[PDB]
Amino acid sequence: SGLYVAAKFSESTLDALEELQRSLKLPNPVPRDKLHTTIVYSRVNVPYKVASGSFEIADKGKLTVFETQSGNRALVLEMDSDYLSARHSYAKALGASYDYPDYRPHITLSYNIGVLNFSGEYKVPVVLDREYSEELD
Repeated sequence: SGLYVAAKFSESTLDALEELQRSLKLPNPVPRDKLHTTIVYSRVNVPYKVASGSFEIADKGKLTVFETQSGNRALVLEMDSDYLSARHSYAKALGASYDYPDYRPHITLSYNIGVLNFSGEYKVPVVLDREYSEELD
């Protein structure tokens, strides 16, 4: 099948992301166990080696709406992360594909904000706990 890789976060990072969701009163918030950042979304599978260790990968981000393929207005925290961009480029160097114009690392915070709008720039220590790799439907 395809390949999906994402990063999961430390307990302190998850606490900060849930605080952001609660403080903004977001509808349809992503559950704590589901918070993540996609690295690889490839229709082809390659032997990507998940990372080992834990460390900070971003210290800030900006809110943006990323429409989903079903037409939902999802709200995300968009980051500039040398680490995540380098891991995406590692997957590409191994042969993975990414059928979108650009890779823009982000953490989805709400699945669907309806007609609402949200704007902001946030300081959040984003600490990688682990990466996971799995088959993509």
